[PDB]
Amino acid sequence: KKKNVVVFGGGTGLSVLLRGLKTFPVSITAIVTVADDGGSSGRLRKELDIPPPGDVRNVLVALSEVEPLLEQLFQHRFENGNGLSGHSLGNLLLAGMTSITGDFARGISEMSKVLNVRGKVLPASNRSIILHGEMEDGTIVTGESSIPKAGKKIKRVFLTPKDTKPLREGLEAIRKADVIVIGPGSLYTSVLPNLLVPGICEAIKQSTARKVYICNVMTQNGETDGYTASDHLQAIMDHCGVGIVDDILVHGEPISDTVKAKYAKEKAEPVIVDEHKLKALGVGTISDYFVLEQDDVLRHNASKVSEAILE
Amino acid sequence: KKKNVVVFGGGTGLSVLLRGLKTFPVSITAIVTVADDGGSSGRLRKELDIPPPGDVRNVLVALSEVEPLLEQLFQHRFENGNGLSGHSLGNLLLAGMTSITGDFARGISEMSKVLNVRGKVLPASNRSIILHGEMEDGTIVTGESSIPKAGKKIKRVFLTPKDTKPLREGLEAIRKADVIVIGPGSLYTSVLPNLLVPGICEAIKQSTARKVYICNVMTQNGETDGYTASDHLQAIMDHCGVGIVDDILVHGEPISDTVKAKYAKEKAEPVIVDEHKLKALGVGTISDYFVLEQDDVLRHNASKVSEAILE
Repeated sequence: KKKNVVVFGGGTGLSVLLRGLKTFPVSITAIVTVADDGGSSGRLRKELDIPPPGDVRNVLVALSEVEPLLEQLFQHRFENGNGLSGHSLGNLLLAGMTSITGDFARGISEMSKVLNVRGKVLPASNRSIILHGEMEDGTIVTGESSIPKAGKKIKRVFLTPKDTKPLREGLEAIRKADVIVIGPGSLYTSVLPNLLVPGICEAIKQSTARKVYICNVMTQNGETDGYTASDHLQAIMDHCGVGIVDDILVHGEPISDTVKAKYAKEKAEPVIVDEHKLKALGVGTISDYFVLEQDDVLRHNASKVSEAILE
Repeated sequence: KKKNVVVFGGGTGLSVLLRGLKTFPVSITAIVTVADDGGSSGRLRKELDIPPPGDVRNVLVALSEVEPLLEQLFQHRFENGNGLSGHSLGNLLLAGMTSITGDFARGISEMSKVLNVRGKVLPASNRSIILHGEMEDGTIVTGESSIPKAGKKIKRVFLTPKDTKPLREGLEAIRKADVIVIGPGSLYTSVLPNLLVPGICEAIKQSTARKVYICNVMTQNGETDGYTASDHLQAIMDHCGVGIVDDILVHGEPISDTVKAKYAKEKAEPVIVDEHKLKALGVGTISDYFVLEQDDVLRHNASKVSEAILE
């Protein structure tokens, strides 16, 4: 009752949860990855020299409290203009804000006020980060969006520049935290590039807060093929060490044959839950029906999940 | 008792005046031109198929009431992107809004609320307009921005499509107006293409309101070379007819040799005030010191001007 929550995640999965988690009596601090280099965000960091804003844009909208009209405007994506075509008005909005203030965090902060955000959203770092991936067979793929495309098995990921630093408010928030949520989002392309910022795993270990890891429901082609729940947990323990996760929240129910097939048409399978290996890794298991279909697509159901992670 | 004022102007001059006029005890309605095809606006109307927002953006920011920080964001102009470079964030914001509403006017309406606009801003038309100039040598030059670039003399400008229509709010505001203001803005590329919208000139003649025409201080290369004050008035009557202007407002003091010189390097000379030709045309003349040097460039000083047009 009146808990401080920090969420390390990325992608659509994180916005879904955030749109729900905010109606609970919890103070949210969402630290967003700044390593993506795909799509609009990718072009923007290259031609504008700023951190990719895409993920922050979506976290921002999810926690926003404004008219639908304005929310659509912020989410507007241009269809034509070739050079403008593909960009998200919210991305360009954020890009312009960080130019003026010359500080990405500060820009995100100013946008929060505009969007009337309940809480705080911080970038994992105030400068661009590059995601690199070492494959099972030693091959190195550089670039967040290129890793999955390599079609190989990921062995380990790492950030660059090595001297990358998190925001003070970041470490600060992890301290005051009552609960730390690892995820939801891609294991290697969103959750780890967040956690891997220098000082974060460490800061999290020291925190006395309860750490809940929202494990993926589906696998991802070229990233987590064949992974079970423990395979995910393992990868995190390997990159961050023990005491980074206390309980792992999983979807322990079946997935419809229909949804299962739509994903299958994408080399994505349900993430099997090995209750035993999980208990072996020393973490508790929060298992329940934690998802819901949305036109043959699975989303987390923020209400249920938020309730769970809040004990 | 708020006095209702309607303003037909364009460009920087319109923004400058508005910024000051809004502080007086009046209710403003600014009908903005949508015939411009140059720069960022030209690019947008071409690839996004919407009316040019630039001129509207400057009126929106001018009558707005937000924090300086937001006001800059709106006025932010991207420097790189080579497909994004040149574009104004405020133009794109307006473009995005109009895409969502499918209505330029409505889009503008929504942005007013966002920007807390003190008054009503309306586009001359809800669809794009093309400006054409009939030169002295019978030739025709199409496109607002190619006209001055022709290096010839303008005999007359006209609009396309012929079936272009104003907004009902426009005819309405003119009816209810206590004062109608023609200008400031370029005679042939800002004011006339605005007035020339079907129904506008007529609606004005029928209006029993006071009609003040703010004449240009400087001439413009390729548009009004060598034009005197009366040459300007003449063009307006020759296009809209009599009963369109009651009094002409002109800067009757000298301009500094310093300003004069800078403008000279642009083929821009001061507009000589022919007291007699102005009288022969049957309009009163308000002559005072209505300008001020702003970094050697000439602006208007809305206070002094607003005070005059309000009698």
